[PDB]
Amino acid sequence: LQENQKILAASFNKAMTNIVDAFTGVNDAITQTSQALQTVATALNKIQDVVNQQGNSLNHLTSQLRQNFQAISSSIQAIYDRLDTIQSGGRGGSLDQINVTFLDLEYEMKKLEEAIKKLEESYIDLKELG
Amino acid sequence: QENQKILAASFNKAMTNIVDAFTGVNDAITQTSQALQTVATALNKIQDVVNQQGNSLNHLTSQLRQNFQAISSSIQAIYDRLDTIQSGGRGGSLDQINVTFLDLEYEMKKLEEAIKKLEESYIDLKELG
Amino acid sequence: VLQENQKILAASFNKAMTNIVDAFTGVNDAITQTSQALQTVATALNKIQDVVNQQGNSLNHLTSQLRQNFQAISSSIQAIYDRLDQINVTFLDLEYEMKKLEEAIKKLEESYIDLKELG
Ligand SMILES: [Cl-]
Ligand SMILES: [Cl-]
Repeated sequence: LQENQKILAASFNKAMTNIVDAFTGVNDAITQTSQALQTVATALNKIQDVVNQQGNSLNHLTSQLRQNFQAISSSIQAIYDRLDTIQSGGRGGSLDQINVTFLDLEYEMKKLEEAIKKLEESYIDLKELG
Repeated sequence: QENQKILAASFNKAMTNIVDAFTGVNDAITQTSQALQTVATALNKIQDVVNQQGNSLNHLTSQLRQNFQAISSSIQAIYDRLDTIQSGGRGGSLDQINVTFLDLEYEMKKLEEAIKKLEESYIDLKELG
Repeated sequence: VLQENQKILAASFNKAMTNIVDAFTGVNDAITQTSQALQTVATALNKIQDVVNQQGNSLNHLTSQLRQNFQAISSSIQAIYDRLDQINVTFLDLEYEMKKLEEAIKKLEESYIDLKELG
């Protein structure tokens, strides 16, 4: 019976070493998942920056265009007034609003940072275990 | 008998710690899943804004083309009235702009499938302890 | 008495081992699916960059044509009268992020539990 107890003790100790190895892997997975998610966060911030920049450029361009056409139309009409013509000199002078939208990922970036933090609180305490 | 009770004690201690470690795993699965779902929403919003901006751009160029045509016609009519060899027909056109759109439908489907399978992987803590 | 307790201990150990290998099997599936999810996000980010940079190019090409049309129109008007801003398009470059993301995915896939060693 003494032998049998030595065997069970041998099994238990071998199993623990493997279980510690397994949980070490798990900690590596958590670390790498966290890193990956942090990289995705960065990419998302960079996307918003460029997308919002492009929206601002579009808005500013449209504003300038509207002024250009207004000035041009004013000039053309004044020329027409001088020429005594029945033809219309008041076309091409205006620009409709084009509905430029913007990206705000504030809520999403915040939740993503939050999950990253809580993920990093999931690490197994291996020293306690093994 | 003495050796047995120390062994049973080791086993119970190990089980407590193992169940605790798997609890950490389940939390990690939950937070990974939450993170991916949040990324999914961000991707959807990015697509909406990118496609809106492509529509705004097409809509702008469309109006611009009409404005340049009307302006060019007026200038040509003035040149015709003035009896001039100088060209009144320049600045009247816009070349095609080539606006493209984003379609993440396939990616969104695969991401959802991966999130659902992730959430099938929880450890049954009650079975274990 | 003593043998009876020893059988219960062996039984407890085997049952726990069975449950532990099943649990780590789940862990491996979680690793697989997290990896898949991240590769899918990666593809999405590449497609976003493509469409964003194309739209930036279109905007530049447009602005270029516009400056020329306005110069021509301005010349025409001035000639009739005689007879009588920089748009900063930025571009998205995720190359560093894509490289780090790929590194994390590869290393995550190096964390699989060896179920055979455990079992
Ligand atoms: Cl994970
Ligand atoms: Cl055990």
